[PDB]
Amino acid sequence: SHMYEYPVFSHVQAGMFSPELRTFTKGDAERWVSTTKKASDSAFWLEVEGNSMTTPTSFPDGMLILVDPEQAVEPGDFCIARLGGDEFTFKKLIRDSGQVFLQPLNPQYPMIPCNESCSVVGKVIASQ
Ligand SMILES: [Ca+2]
Ligand SMILES: [Ca+2]
Ligand SMILES: [Ca+2]
Ligand SMILES: [Ca+2]
Repeated sequence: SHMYEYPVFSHVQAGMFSPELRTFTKGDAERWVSTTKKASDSAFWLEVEGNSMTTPTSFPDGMLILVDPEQAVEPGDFCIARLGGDEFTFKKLIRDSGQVFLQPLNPQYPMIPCNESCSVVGKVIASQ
């Protein structure tokens, strides 16, 4: 068999009170994390730096999530969604009564619609 290793990209809190909102930092990556998971060449890792995805499946501050911008995302999958055109968020894509929403694993965070100022950047396919 064969193993893979993808770049880990940096990102920081967008707004001042928007821990869920994140923005990619400037600069190349200096960290490459391996995995058994094979993905597209645009695949990369992100470091969970908050607790909005921390449940009572869970992604605590310090966990790495592998993002693949080349795989189709559907309700039930976790993904990185882009909002406002610049910032992005890590949520679970779901269907609440037929409506498409981004859901945080931590109930202390609000759910967001994904319609106009919302597009899907990639599927989460693995974690460390
Ligand atoms: Ca490609
Ligand atoms: Ca942190
Ligand atoms: Ca699928
Ligand atoms: Ca894992």
